[PDB]
Amino acid sequence: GSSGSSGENPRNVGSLDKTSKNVGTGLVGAPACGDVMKLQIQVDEKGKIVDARFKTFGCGSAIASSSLATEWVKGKTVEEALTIKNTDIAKELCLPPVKLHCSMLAEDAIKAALADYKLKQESKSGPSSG
Ligand SMILES: [Zn+2]
Repeated sequence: GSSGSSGENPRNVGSLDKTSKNVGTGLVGAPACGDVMKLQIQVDEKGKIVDARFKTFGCGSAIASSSLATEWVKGKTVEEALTIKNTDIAKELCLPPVKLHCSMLAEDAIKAALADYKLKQESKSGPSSG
């Protein structure tokens, strides 16, 4: 419910150097539920995900979907992740139709990661700094 409890600490939650390029950054939260899913994966020279970190803030459904998602990107390549869909996730966690926002949240995070990382590969410098 609204009153978020403090406990059941997550696992493997440690954002990566967002100041680098080899590691993309994907942050996707929920406007209604009010969540903050910060995903970050480190891509090697070959283009394979060697490191993956997820950080969810809000409802559990989000923390779970992520923890599981970020675990699927590990060992896989940026290309593979792009294939990863939310439908499967929702089923894996077996979340209700009310906590769907989370399911999609995971996928959105994954892509944002690889994508953002690619943007730097295609454009070293640009008019935007952010
Ligand atoms: Zn939520």
